[PDB]
Amino acid sequence: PQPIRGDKGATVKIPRNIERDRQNPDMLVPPETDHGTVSNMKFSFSDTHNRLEKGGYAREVTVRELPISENLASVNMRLKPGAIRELHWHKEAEWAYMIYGSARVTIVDEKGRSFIDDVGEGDLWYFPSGLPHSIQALEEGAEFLLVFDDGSFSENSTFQLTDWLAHTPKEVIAANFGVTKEEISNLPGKEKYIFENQLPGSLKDDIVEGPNGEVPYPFTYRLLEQEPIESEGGKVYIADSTNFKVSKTIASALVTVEPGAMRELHWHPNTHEWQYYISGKARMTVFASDGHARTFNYQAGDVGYVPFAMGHYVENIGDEPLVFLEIFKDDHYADVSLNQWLAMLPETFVQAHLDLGKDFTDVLSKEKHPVV
Amino acid sequence: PQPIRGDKGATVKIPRNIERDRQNPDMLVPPETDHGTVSNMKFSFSDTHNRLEKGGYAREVTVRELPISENLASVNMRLKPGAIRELHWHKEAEWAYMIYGSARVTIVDEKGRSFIDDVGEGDLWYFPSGLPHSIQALEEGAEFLLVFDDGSFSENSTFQLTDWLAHTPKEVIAANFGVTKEEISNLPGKEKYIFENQLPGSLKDDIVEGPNGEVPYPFTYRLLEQEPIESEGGKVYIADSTNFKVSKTIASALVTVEPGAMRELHWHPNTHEWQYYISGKARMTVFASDGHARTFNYQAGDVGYVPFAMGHYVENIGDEPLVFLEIFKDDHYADVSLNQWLAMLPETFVQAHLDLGKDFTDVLSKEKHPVV
Amino acid sequence: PQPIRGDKGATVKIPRNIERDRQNPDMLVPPETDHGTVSNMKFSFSDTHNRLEKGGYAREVTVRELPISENLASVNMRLKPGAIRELHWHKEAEWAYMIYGSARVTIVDEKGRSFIDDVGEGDLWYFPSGLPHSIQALEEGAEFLLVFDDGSFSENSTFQLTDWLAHTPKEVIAANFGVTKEEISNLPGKEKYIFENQLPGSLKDDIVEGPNGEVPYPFTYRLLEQEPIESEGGKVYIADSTNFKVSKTIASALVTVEPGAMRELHWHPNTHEWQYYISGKARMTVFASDGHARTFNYQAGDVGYVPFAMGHYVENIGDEPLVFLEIFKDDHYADVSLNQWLAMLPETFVQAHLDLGKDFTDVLSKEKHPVV
Amino acid sequence: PQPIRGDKGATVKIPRNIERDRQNPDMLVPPETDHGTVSNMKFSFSDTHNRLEKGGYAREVTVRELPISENLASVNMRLKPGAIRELHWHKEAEWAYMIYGSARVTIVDEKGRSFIDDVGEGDLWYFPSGLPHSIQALEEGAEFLLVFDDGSFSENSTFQLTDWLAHTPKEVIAANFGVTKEEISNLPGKEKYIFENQLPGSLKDDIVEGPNGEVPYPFTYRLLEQEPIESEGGKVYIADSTNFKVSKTIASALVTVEPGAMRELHWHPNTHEWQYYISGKARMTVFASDGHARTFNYQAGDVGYVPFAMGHYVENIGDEPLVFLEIFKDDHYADVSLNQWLAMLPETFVQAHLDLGKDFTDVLSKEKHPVV
Amino acid sequence: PQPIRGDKGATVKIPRNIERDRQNPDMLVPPETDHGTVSNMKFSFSDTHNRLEKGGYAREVTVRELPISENLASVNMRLKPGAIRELHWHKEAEWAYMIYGSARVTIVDEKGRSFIDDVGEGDLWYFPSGLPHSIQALEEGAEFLLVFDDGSFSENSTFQLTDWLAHTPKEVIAANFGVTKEEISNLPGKEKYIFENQLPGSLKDDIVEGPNGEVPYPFTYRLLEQEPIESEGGKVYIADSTNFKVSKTIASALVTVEPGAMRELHWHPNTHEWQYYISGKARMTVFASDGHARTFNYQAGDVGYVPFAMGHYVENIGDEPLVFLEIFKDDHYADVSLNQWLAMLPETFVQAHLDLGKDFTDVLSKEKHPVV
Ligand SMILES: [Mg+2]
Ligand SMILES: [Mg+2]
Ligand SMILES: [Mg+2]
Ligand SMILES: [Mg+2]
Ligand SMILES: [Mg+2]
Ligand SMILES: [Mn+2]
Ligand SMILES: [Mn+2]
Ligand SMILES: [Mn+2]
Ligand SMILES: [Mn+2]
Ligand SMILES: [Mn+2]
Ligand SMILES: [Mn+2]
Ligand SMILES: [Mn+2]
Ligand SMILES: [Mn+2]
Ligand SMILES: [Mn+2]
Ligand SMILES: [Mn+2]
Repeated sequence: PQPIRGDKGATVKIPRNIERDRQNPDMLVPPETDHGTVSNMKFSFSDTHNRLEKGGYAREVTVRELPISENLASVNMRLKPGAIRELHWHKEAEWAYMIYGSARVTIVDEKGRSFIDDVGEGDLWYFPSGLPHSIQALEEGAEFLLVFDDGSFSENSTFQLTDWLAHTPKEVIAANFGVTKEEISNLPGKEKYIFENQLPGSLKDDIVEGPNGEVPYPFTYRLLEQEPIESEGGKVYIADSTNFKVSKTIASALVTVEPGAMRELHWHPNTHEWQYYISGKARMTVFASDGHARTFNYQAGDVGYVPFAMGHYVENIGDEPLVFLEIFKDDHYADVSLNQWLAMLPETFVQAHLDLGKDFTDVLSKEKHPVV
Repeated sequence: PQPIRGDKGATVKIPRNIERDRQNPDMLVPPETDHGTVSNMKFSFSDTHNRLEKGGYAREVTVRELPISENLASVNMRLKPGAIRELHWHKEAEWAYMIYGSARVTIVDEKGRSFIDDVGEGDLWYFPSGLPHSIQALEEGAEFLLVFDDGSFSENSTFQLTDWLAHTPKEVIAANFGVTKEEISNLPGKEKYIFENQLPGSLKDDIVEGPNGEVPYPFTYRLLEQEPIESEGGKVYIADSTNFKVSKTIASALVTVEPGAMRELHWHPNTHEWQYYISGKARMTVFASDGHARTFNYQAGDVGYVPFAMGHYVENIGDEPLVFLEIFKDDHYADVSLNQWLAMLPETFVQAHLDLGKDFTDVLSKEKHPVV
Repeated sequence: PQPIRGDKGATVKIPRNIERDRQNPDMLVPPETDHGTVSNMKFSFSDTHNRLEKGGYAREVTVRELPISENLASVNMRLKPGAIRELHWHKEAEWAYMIYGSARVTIVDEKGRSFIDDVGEGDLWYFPSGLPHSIQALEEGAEFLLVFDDGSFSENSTFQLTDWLAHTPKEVIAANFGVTKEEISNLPGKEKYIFENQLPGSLKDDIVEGPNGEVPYPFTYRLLEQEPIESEGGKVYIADSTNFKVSKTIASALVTVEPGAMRELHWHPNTHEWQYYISGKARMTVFASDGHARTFNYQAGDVGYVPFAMGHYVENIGDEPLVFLEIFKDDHYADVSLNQWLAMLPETFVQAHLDLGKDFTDVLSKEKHPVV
Repeated sequence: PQPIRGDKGATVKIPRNIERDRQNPDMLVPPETDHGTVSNMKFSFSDTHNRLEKGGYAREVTVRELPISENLASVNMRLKPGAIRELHWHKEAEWAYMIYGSARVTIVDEKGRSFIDDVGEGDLWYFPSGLPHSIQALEEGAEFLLVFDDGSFSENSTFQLTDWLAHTPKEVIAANFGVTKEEISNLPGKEKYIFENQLPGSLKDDIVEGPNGEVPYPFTYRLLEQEPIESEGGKVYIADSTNFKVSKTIASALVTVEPGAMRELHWHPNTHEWQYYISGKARMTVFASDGHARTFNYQAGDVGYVPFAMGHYVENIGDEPLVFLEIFKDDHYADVSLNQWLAMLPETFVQAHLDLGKDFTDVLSKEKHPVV
Repeated sequence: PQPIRGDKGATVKIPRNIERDRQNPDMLVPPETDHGTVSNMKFSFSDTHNRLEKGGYAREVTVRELPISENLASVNMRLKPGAIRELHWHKEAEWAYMIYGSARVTIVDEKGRSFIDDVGEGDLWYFPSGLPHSIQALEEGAEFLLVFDDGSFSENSTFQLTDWLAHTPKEVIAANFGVTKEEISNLPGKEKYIFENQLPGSLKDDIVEGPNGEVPYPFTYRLLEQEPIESEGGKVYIADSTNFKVSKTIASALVTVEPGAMRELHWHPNTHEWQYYISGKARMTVFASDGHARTFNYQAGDVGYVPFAMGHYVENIGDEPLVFLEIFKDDHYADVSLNQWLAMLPETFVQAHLDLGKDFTDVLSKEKHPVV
């Protein structure tokens, strides 16, 4: 491929990265309508350092990789069968989508109430800021996407159980539990983070009863069980604080776009959009106002972003279904459809704006169809 | 006039701006009680670039003009009869006061519900952040004041319908609506922003029905219809989220001060005050604590400001009524009256503070009178 | 006047400031070539609080008034005959231009060397940061413009001799000078700042001799004595560290533009330009790149500004000479003339850019003429 | 490939980007010695929007793409034979390396002196901040790397000749040059930026003589002409203000590493290092102190970065020569070699640190060999 | 002691820290002349965490302890006989004063030149930013004060030789030196930082010769050898870039104040002052302008600070000599003496300011006496 469009552009004369150019057709040769300076809105997990441990791995995309995303960061984590992501907590709230396999999670709230449940493919979980939790993969192992509500998420964000104890005077730990220093001499000298372990037993046998009672709302959500908004070119499954009650700082939508379809032109009136492409290939043009617009290409891995209120669409440019997540740091999901907007205004008023006739306004729909 | 007060000051010996000096009597010759460094709290729309278009004009006062106002910015917009302010949206919430004429506004929410209504002199509107809207002047044309809840409001804040389409691939727009590229070949090549148009028909004929239903709360408010707080020297009309339900981020008050009257000494316990002087002439001293105070003069145009909790008053120093707006970025209006405050404390306690006797405390009023 | 240009704009329908509109013709009705958001680049001293004292006055324009000017601030100071601006020092370096009258200044450096000299109309002075100084007007009194190299210049910037002593334990002052507390009981209880005083004697009688020797370089400069760059429409007097040796952080130019003349199109490749209009009326368009440009009007007082590298010109739009100062926070003055630039390139190359012929390139001049 | 190292890691179970994983072997499977949070230090030009114009193209990597690089930004520009990069200037200083072809550049300084010269493969140029310049490709066309000394470099950074004129009142331009508005009616309505043009004639015929004289120092530099530091595994060509006199804010080094060789372990005691990989494949581990280190892979395009003082090396992991540029925002190039450092200390002292014997210290070299 | 001064103040009624109150007499009962908000200018090393290692200890006072000191940080380091502070480097320049004992230091510059020397009590050293160095105590051990030119100095500031190697792939280290992985298998697994070691031999036997030659300027300085400025109440030894050539970013002064004496009233016209009290007890009032002043007490340890240009003095309030260091981040030491300043001005002019007569001006001295 060459960066040539009509009589514009020229062949590349210096050493280049042909593989990446092939993955970014609309960047090497952008639409003629693209214009102006626009921040980078794309980053691949494959371009990140992968932390390998006995039991799995973890790689992250943060504000240090994608500057525009100051409010959200993400981790792609993998766990082998039975492997455990060590009991820990962090300042940020955590949202997750199980892409592959299944896992058991635990969480205890500030009132001493515990919640333990199994999460399968298509399920989610949300852990409020500061509440301690753990993850243990089941027999198929597990691979999932985690999203934290602070783009600066890093190493100083997570507190591990064994790391805390390893940095607390032995005499203090002993006094705290009413045991002798000798009784805790075998405590780990360093954190585990992720470690291999035998598969757990049935969920029912793990449930712990307590004098504090059951938690008010579940920390897991079966996203694929509910009826999705079904459009002609695909479907959308939404989970925000209105249905997944505990998910107060993260609103999400799983979008599936069939080949030849596209997430329609729209924008969000509430906040920024963070994206993760699960599968397929796409292109999206972000309209930043004042004659500024830039097109980006995305595929599998890839993290995407759409700053607050910017116009956009997500077109499937491949032969397989396009599947991606739309994440928002807010208590609700909300969007304004260009089509629906115009459909709900006087026909002659819209015609006056677009310099088009009734033949165009007649195609407008008062019903919102997310994917066309 | 000369900057002389008693035995202080001297005549100006260098070339000067006599017209402005005459407009700022209390600045050329401040009260003896003024003291210390205080930020500028005054700026005139006449000192701003006026964007002229076919159909009207627009000029703005932002943080780039008045640094102290970081949370609120304003636009003075004028539309000729029938002229349209192009369908658009922005990140900021928008509040408006119709000073002259009338106009029809449209807005569609995130649920596809439309609201269309006519706004006359004395009426307001509030458009939540991100919701698309438009304005079209009626037969008398229109001139109004807009206030946005971000002082950095600028060009990158507003998204125009035609600008978005002009920067979106034709093939994508075609696919989005299910039409051919040929069918949309006449779309504008550049945004319109403000454009001339024939006067619209009756409001009832513009109302659009939809499967989404009517909006929960109106986006317009008839401020002058309600009973105002009537004092001896004037009146105050308040509109905040308690009565104008949708106006969640903007609280406002239209204040009228008769000649020889003044908005009493008070302060706001909730947030900063942004002001716009509709008509008349005034002076206000802002008390910034720790022996700091500065007096400013204001007239017609002029934007004013009072940082959070600073003491102030607004005195009419002209022969005509003084009319101005007090704007706050909050869900409610609130003020503490110096008079009422002291009136509600033990008489001897107040006397102990002021070194004054019963003759003074006897004049205190337990009832709040905004304008005296 | 009305904000109308051809078929654009409309009459003002709301209460307005006609006097200011008349002063800003090119703002009420900007050139058709103006476009885009540009920060405010104009502010009048008449719009500032004037601090009146026994002996004179002082008013300032800082970053709190003109946000764009973060690196430079200014004070318009007036002193009656014999009046003294109290011995003091500040963190910022200070540059001054004597507009009216004359004054005697004193300064002692870090090596204990003193410099005392008289400054008349057209003369300058520069006091390095932290070096203590004073100003005392002579028989005609004095009014001058001071420029400090920090836009945040304020009250916490200046240290007064008597204020320091008033806030130092009496026993410490006594010990410091080897006197008794009784001997210094008459020290002022508060600072003086500016105070009336008898006219001083001849300069020669004030000169103080010392064991430290004479200062290496003078702190005053007779700007009008040197030969100015004389152009067809005016003249320019430049004073920077290359000729006024001590003026290391301030470069300046006094520009005079005859009626019908203009400071040519140019830009500065080194830093921002701060302006003060001494007399006359002008207009200037600042070109901010990427299709952004805004025109401003200026007269007498007025402070102006041109951010680093932005294109500009200053046209006299009055019947009297236009006189203004161009100030830069740098050790040298430098500008690039549009005319000279093009004149120094191959004729056909320039023609290829402008789509103009030899008739245009023939008028280009290889010699720089600041005012045409 | 799979993210597995010994008994750590696991196979990827979700959809992935195999092509990128293959390009980042040391990221999918990092060295066991990597540890801790480290910012991203790699970004590919292929992952950027390419601006196509009639005559060539331009793509950039800025702080908006690579956050860690706050002080330097880069543009990969391509010009067809005879094509011109429009006369312009910017706030940032500009440094360039001609990778392919040749071009003629022009520049006029603040004293009206012009410099015109041809630049071939391996040559450089440096244009001080604010000085106007242009580039015109010769018969082979040209493709080069530009580096600007501000990571925020963007659209508001560059001022185009025709854009300035298009936004200046016609009457002002006419008055500025002493011509009629009619004489300049054909001036472009919009900027050109990059435009096709006939090849220029011989350099000698373009040289323009002037009354200001010749520039003091050349703005171009023949890097490959000088003798490079020749090591066993490659060579280094350095150009900083000590040899390329005008290049005051950019120090550079062209490094060639033969297969099986590596840029030795070292660090820079002066400032951050910005890198551009011209050809080949490499890996580099950046040591960030306090047990933090991360390895990155690089190839052709790719921009790299090494924050100030961090330890690093650049190993050729391919079969072809590795060629890259090391850029520093400083007036000189400087590095400290780990080998040379230890070689210049008492042998027993070094042994005491490393717990190694004379067999190791005997291999240390007092001579610096950049590439081994 | 009780916070009572005349009829002001009262006894403390709640649990208190009597020991600290006794150490801060002028804080529990400030001078009547103190007034206004002033930042904290005092912090004790005894109030910091002490890092203990085999061979010594190290504690620091940074911007995290003393916020006002943003440009300078300090470490109090102790080394046992023969103990070594591991070979390392950092981004900050380092200055040191040997309080007790002696030590041998090494440093190699960017040109491969080594400098090795012994430092005794009263001696200094300065290591430019990024240059690698080490410290090894001699037979008496050593304790010294280090000052770094960045208040944010922390763990991410220092790079250790063994830490770098421990985080570099073994195969890369092997290739870098031309040895086998087996030959370096004994390299430390973790950094040493500070470690015990046998005392070194004579300095002459450690000197390493090289093909690069001797360093241009010494990195150590014998402060107590030069003649100090001798005043009536004490002496001052100054070391800045004018005499200790390499010390470009740190200017210093060792001040000794006899009982009953005081560092006179003065200020610094160049930059902030950072202080370390070696021995004795003192009090200092810092005058911050605009009627703001606060008094602080200091003793042994204690770090002090005086923001740029603020007036101050340092009075010995004990029976033993007061010894402290005055540090400045600049290439020279400079101060303005209140006494000398007034002594160098016309007598009647000074009298006009202070409302004092000839009896006072007669005591002024044209010679600067730092300690009176
Ligand atoms: Mg466009
Ligand atoms: Mg007062
Ligand atoms: Mg334009
Ligand atoms: Mg480690
Ligand atoms: Mg006081
Ligand atoms: Mn977690
Ligand atoms: Mn979206
Ligand atoms: Mn709007
Ligand atoms: Mn109020
Ligand atoms: Mn001064
Ligand atoms: Mn200029
Ligand atoms: Mn350029
Ligand atoms: Mn390097
Ligand atoms: Mn060190
Ligand atoms: Mn001092």
